[PDB]
Amino acid sequence: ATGDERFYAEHLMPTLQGLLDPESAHRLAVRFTSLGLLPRARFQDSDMLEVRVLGHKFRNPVGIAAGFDKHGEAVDGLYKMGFGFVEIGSVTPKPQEGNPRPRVFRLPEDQAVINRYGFNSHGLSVVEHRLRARQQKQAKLTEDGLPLGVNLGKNKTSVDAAEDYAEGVRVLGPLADYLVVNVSSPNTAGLRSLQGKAELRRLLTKVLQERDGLRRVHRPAVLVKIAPDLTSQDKEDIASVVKELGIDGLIVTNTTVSRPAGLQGALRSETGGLSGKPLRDLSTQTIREMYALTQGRVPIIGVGGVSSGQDALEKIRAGASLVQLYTALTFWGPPVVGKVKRELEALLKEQGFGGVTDAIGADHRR
Ligand SMILES: Cc1cc2nc3c(=O)[nH]c(=O)nc-3n(C[C@H](O)[C@H](O)[C@H](O)COP(=O)(O)O)c2cc1C
Ligand SMILES: CC(C)=CCC/C(C)=C/CC/C(C)=C/Cc1c(O)c(Cl)c(C)c(C=O)c1O
Ligand SMILES: O=C(O)c1cc(=O)[nH]c(=O)[nH]1
Repeated sequence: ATGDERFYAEHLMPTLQGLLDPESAHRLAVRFTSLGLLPRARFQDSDMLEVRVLGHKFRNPVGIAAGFDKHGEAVDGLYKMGFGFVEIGSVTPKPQEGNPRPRVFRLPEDQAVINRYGFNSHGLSVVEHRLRARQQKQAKLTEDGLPLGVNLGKNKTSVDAAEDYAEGVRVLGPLADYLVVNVSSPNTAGLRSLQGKAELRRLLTKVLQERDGLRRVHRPAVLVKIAPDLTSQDKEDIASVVKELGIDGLIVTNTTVSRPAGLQGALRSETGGLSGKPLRDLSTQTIREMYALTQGRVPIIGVGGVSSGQDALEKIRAGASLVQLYTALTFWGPPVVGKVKRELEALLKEQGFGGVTDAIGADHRR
């Protein structure tokens, strides 16, 4: 509706993408966000958008997904952009470079991205100090309805995956409102095998024990982030383990290793995870499945191809309590956040929902 949305989407972003390679663009976006060089978002969040979940108030249900701010450099700039919550990461225990460049690719004709970053990470110690420098500022933000998530990965050469995640819980758990056990990156060999029943149960038991050993004020919720490429068996098993262990929530979904028929981008056959519009409905359907398998009792953060209020509401009605976006930001720029929120509010009113909370899982009750 606004002129700024139009200017960014039709002119500024496509022009700048024509000038800058994907990883240079990503780095500049992080820099510009971190320095607060963006104008403050003018959208005032209505009470209809507030969600209480995971032991926290969320001023609005639209978050920035993991992978944008991998190293916790731009958290305050992201809240300024109008995100209701920020997830940083993935962070690995030791610093690591990730894959050789180029490792990110735009598919403009599909409104999609393919990436194979491979968990490039400053490491736990660097991120720990970065978050400690603003820990009390974050405590106030959280109290004000603006929570922080930290997404944990594992190093390429580690000989004990569970210990990598445990180290992440110990080091960054005390600084996070929620932690994410990311077992769904398509870009680390053997990682997605940790989604299997026996491996997942053993990994999450260890993670939860570590979390429970933190002091009360420093004890985060623990969520598991899952792939969009799971078999029905895999999903049944994850739901079973989640309920057996009392895992606090799920993030649904990561990027897809599938390549849906109809992709037009020249770079469609690059190796990596596919994000954006072609992922959207695969993610929505995964949310729908996981909500049903967990009887609506396990909070879900829905992610994959959200670019509009309709996209957000579809995931909410399928069972998401909160949503995230990333790829839409890369195409449309900062005004997409306000756009999604304004559209979501309008649609909630049009469909007779009192607020976001009333719409969570609504399709299952039709
Ligand atoms: C360039 C890029 C880097 C990403 N890095 C991470 C990561 O480090 N950890 C993670 O859990 N997900 C990562 N993701 C996945 C996103 O968090 C999200 O699950 C996925 O992109 C679907 O959302 P979208 O379609 O709105 O981008 C990344 C995605 C992209 C496009
Ligand atoms: C996305 C954002 C906060 C933009 C602010 C305006 C700026 C500084 C734009 C210039 C850089 C640019 C064209 C970024 C778009 C872009 C990209 O084109 C791609 Cl490919 C990626 C992977 C990312 C990751 O964040 C990305 O942001
Ligand atoms: O670092 C990456 O390559 C990465 C991690 C992840 O979880 N998802 C993704 O698409 N890329």
